[PDB]
Amino acid sequence: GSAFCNLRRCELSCRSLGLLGKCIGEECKCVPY
Repeated sequence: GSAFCNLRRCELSCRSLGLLGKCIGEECKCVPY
């Protein structure tokens, strides 16, 4: 698996929010760091 999504790019979908972003596999979460 682990195709198309970079966790580094999910981070920056989610950090704009005061969170972390965590896209392990291909499924992005944002998380209260």
